[PDB]
Amino acid sequence: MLGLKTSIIGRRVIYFQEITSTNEFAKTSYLEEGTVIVADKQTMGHGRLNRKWESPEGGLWLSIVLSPKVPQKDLPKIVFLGAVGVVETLKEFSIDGRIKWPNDVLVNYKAIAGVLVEGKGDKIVLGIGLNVNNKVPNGATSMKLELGSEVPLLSVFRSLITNLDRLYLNFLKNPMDILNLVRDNMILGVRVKILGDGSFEGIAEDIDDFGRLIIRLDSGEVKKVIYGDVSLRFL
Amino acid sequence: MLGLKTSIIGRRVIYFQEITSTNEFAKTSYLEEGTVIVADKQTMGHGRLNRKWESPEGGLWLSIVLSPKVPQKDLPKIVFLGAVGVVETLKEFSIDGRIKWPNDVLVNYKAIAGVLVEGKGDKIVLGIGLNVNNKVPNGATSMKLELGSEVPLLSVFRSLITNLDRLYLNFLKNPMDILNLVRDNMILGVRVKILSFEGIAEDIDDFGRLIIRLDSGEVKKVIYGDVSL
Ligand SMILES: Nc1ncnc2c1ncn2[C@@H]1O[C@H](COP(=O)(O)OC(=O)CCCC[C@@H]2SC[C@@H]3NC(=O)N[C@@H]32)[C@@H](O)[C@H]1O
Ligand SMILES: Nc1ncnc2c1ncn2[C@@H]1O[C@H](COP(=O)(O)OC(=O)CCCC[C@@H]2SC[C@@H]3NC(=O)N[C@@H]32)[C@@H](O)[C@H]1O
Repeated sequence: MLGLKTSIIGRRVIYFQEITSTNEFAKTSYLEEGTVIVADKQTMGHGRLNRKWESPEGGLWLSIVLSPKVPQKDLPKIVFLGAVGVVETLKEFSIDGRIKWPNDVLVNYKAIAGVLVEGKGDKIVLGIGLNVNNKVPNGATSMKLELGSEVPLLSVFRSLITNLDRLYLNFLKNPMDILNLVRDNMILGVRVKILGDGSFEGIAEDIDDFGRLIIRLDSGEVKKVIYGDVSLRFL
Repeated sequence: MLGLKTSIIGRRVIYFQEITSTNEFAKTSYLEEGTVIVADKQTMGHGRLNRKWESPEGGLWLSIVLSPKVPQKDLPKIVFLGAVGVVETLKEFSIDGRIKWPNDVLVNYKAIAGVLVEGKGDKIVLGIGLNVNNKVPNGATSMKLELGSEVPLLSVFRSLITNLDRLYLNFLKNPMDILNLVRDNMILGVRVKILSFEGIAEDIDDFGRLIIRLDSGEVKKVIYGDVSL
């Protein structure tokens, strides 16, 4: 009855009034590629390293089952599909979302959405959390807070699913194409602190042909950052 | 993202752009009670006796998983829950639907919806097909044809699900109530043909059986079958 016209993402949608985590459900259950798992609220939503992701009613909490037939070295770019998808949807609603490498979307430097990809090969789960009309943690923001009015959640869902479907289809044909879109919508040219085994500061210059963040330290040394167990902070 | 506020029916909804049959999927898959299966279109939609139910885009084709711990004798009233639910939804949209025993809803004697209940031991599947904006077979009608304008399918879905949830919750407590709502909303006092024999459809009894008075004065009770008006 939703009348979705997408080719892959959204062929099937499983909705929950409440769930522990859409990513956990998606990873665990036997689901066809393109299946979208969405819930009004999550009781155990999570980000990277089991950090908690607040998921109250009013927001868009979903996961998408993917089985991308592309080289293993390209799988790390899946997170960008989610980030760009969110950015395109925000722009459709006249909200200036910008990417904080490699999985967050900010509006005026305040987090409005986060992406979490989990997947060991042939089954990849793309999780996306976007604050729409829900209350948010201090320092974060939402579409409602940005526009000054409630936003039809279903409309945001339709927009995002349509964008992701298109982005995914092109990714299957040309895995490298997404990098250009990320670059055009990413926060760059500013000082950042990279936190991992130790830490360093520098100018976030660009992302390379693999999606690695290129940082120029004051010494002139160039470091290529692989996203994994590393966080980025603005100075 | 649908923000459904129902208690049982609609706690979960599985949507398909296309499916063979929502009833078949519901029967062969393990689903929690209240799970709603809905699809834009069915390729093998069916009615009674494996009859085909046309299910093109534009209509509401769904199935609901139920597991009511009520007496076996009450299970035959589940079909009425679906029928009355449809009637209530139609009224919300200013349409007067009338039930044709035991599973059809008519508007000015033209079929606008059909109900199909199937019990699989570990669950009961309540299937409902309602013509909204889709093309319908000759002799049938739809909400669009009755109102003269496209009707938001999601609005109809929300309305029907809310009505069914309320009907079902009460049914679990007062199984008898549904019959009275059915009597108040079904086509009676008219001559019908049961398949055969003809007579006046007088009413439904405490078991939901159609009571027919033949011209001889004989009274027959129908448990199941097709009714031609
Ligand atoms: N609602 C919210 N809005 C903005 N920031 C939030 C937030 N809730 C938590 N945060 C902050 O963001 C951090 C998490 O950031 P990370 O970059 O690691 O992690 C993320 O940004 C990924 C979040 C992915 C969420 C979706 S919801 C659908 C699916 N089901 C799940 O269980 N997860 C996925 C936390 O440590 C908080 O400080
Ligand atoms: N779209 C339509 N609108 C009105 N009448 C139709 C119709 N499609 C077929 N018919 C006629 O209605 C008859 C079927 O009548 P019956 O009384 O036996 O059967 C019914 O009236 C029950 C139909 C139940 C349909 C739903 S769709 C969701 C779920 N998934 C399924 O596969 N089934 C359920 C056919 O023999 C046709 O003559």
